Amino acid sequence: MGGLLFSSLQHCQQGFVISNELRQQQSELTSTWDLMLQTRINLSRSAARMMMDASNQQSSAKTDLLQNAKTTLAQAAAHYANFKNMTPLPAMAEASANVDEKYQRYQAALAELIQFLDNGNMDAYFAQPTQGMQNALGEALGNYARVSENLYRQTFDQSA
Ligand SMILES: c1cnc2c(c1)ccc1cccnc12
Repeated sequence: MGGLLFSSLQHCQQGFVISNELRQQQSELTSTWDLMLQTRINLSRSAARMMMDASNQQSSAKTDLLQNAKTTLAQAAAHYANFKNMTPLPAMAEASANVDEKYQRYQAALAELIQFLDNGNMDAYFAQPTQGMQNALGEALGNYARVSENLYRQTFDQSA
């Protein structure tokens, strides 16, 4: 914004300390959603290959699309672990708990789907209610985003 933003160095610096945590927290969450979606996509392209069958050598249990799924899923929980390590801010603590809930469920879901397809079991792949659990975490993360956005807005002058 521009002009008259902060009452003093104490007020500017206070707003920096909150915004710099917020930022780091949000970086971790953003990278965790992003690698869970790449994992879902990489399960999808595996399964579609599976379903074209006749196939070509090894495709299902082993070979490398599923290995890719295993890698991006194992990078998303690492970012979540960095998130979980961080100081819960008072203003963010409900949002953050609601996030862990749906995160836990969508991680587990994703991990399971990897084992279904590694077992070649396409009916279980499709039987799992994956999208409801993906969306729930989407809504929890958009709920965190909003609450971070309000906390962030209170750090500088309310008048533009
Ligand atoms: C570098 C990065 N962000 C900031 C500052 C400096 C200083 C103040 C501040 C206040 C609110 C939010 N972010 C910042």
